[PDB]
Amino acid sequence: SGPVPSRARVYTDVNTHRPREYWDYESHVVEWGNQDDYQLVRKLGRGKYSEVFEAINITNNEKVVVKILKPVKKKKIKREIKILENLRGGPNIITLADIVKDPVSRTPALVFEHVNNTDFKQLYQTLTDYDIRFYMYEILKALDYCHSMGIMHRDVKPHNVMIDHEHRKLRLIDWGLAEFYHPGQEYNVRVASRYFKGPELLVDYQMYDYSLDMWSLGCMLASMIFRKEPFFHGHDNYDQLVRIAKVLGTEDLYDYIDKYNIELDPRFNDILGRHSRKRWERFVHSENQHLVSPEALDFLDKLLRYDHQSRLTAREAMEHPYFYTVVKDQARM
Ligand SMILES: CC(C)n1c2c(c3c1-c1c(Br)c(Br)c(Br)c(Br)c1C3=O)C(=O)CCC2
Repeated sequence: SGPVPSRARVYTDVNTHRPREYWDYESHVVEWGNQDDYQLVRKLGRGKYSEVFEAINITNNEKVVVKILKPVKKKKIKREIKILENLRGGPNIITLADIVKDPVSRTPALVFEHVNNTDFKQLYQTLTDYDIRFYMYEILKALDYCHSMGIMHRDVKPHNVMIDHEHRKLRLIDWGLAEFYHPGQEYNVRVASRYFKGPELLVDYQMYDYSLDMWSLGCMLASMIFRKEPFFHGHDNYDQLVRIAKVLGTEDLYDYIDKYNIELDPRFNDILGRHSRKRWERFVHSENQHLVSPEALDFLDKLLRYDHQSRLTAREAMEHPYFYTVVKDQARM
């Protein structure tokens, strides 16, 4: 009788307990700023849905960053703006300063407070063991905060983390795919980038939750501690799950599919075949030796679980021994 329903283990009713205006972004009326307050200085980069510029607010002569959006539905613009406004001030969350429209073309643009143009993906393959732990913990702070505010990021990956390494500061960016979690709601499976998609997306299970982000985080952790970019290198959507199964084994995949009564495609079953689980230790080499510890492998094993309900929450992750010294060093700084 169709897929079994699912609920988030933590922060389940966070949005129910808030006023409707908190999460009803379609009803929200956007109050647009003045684009004439901002002059673009130079280009910083670009994405599938935006172009990113360094800019100056000439009313206060403050440096800012402007993300000019490509054409998308008004609903999605309103969603991203509401989410960013709701998370403003959160630990390690980018800070929206303004929203403007071009006077002529009416093209919308988001204005953020400035941070260092250093992408985590440019640094995370050369980190010390302790730096991997430290920056993982800072990402977790962002994820626990946004989940506690009822929001799933849904595009966690190295490219969406910015690092100011001199100040050991970190920001989670690119909230264009983020959504509010509501229990019982079915969500689009066309989220996250292929190498970071959780099994729930790859089997088209729509009643997912914050734990999607925890899978993506595990994929980042594995890539860093084994120096394999990406760790699960699928060449199409079905191959992404084949590659996962060649590591986690097919037994726990079929148990997951049965648990939620997921109806897989007949010959997707044949494609998956049968694969034994590999021990995590099998991906360690002489080069990454100093980055792999018992606690790292236990932590990774507890993030990369097929059953989304079995993965560590962000707070459970932050209390894992892998961060023990990290936590003690955060109390003295
Ligand atoms: C990697 C860089 C070019 N970049 C990208 C994005 C964003 C940035 C970026 C930078 Br740099 C800075 Br500084 C700030 Br502040 C902010 Br906000 C952003 C931001 O949102 C995307 O959203 C997707 C495409 C790549």
